[PDB]
Amino acid sequence: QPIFLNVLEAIEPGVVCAGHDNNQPDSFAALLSSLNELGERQLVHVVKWAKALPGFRNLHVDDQMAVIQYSWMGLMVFAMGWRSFTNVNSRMLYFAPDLVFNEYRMHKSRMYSQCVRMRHLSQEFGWLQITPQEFLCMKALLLFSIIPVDGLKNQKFFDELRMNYIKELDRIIACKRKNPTSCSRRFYQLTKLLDSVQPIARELHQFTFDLLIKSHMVSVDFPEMMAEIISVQVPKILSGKVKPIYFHT
Ligand SMILES: N[C@@H](Cc1cc(I)c(Oc2ccc(O)c(I)c2)c(I)c1)C(=O)O
Ligand SMILES: C[C@]12CCC(=O)C[C@@H]1CC[C@@H]1[C@@H]2CC[C@]2(C)[C@@H](O)CC[C@@H]12
Repeated sequence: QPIFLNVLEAIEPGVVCAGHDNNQPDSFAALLSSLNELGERQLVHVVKWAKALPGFRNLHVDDQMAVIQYSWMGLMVFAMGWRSFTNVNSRMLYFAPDLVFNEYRMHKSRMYSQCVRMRHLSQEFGWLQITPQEFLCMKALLLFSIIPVDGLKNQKFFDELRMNYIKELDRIIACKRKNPTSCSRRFYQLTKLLDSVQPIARELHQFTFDLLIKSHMVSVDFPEMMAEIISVQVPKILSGKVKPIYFHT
């Protein structure tokens, strides 16, 4: 495989447990608290993963933290969808080996509709027969799919880096598409899939935001990093100061 592909497959984070006590009844407080703890843990891996991405360190240090704090949601949801597809054939949401959501939990989580959309996204991997290489390249591009309206500290470098990752995706598609009427069609399908992630991410952004505000009333715990990011970064997205980068209108 090319060097780019070797790197993506090599830095891909391993299994991460949520530390949820399945010995406890499925309550809203317990379920969401574990989801937050999982988010905190995953965030650590995302940071290491990102800094290990080709050219990422070329971005200004401040922009490195910015893009991560804005796209972590989309990145995790996309990865979760892939796990769910690969582990339980998208039958359930495989957040973590110790935190698998079934119908009952989807309802109990008080975000059934959102879970439904994530399951659909999960199924898309199967319907479109997404390859492991395509998944990796798409997930990397998600790290560069949401920035502030006023641009980053160094938009030049970000725009160049994003472009290079979009090109890498093309090669992965053109490195097997022997059919002349499937190559271009494939890029269309993948870009559409990538876009369908943002709408889902925004719904979770609004949901987690509201949950944090009334977290003390519903007995839901938010880790240090999660609480800080959801109250400082997320609001910028919900207020329209930070918007996702769509391929299609
Ligand atoms: N295509 C290559 C890997 C390859 C991947 C990427 I993302 C590239 O983007 C940049 C641009 C400016 C930089 O400072 C850095 I660091 C990286 C380049 I240049 C090459 C391979 O497969 O070996
Ligand atoms: C990103 C996580 C945790 C990591 C993952 O696999 C995807 C999943 C999507 C729902 C998120 C959850 C983290 C905690 C959140 C943000 C809850 O507060 C509400 C929505 C939850």
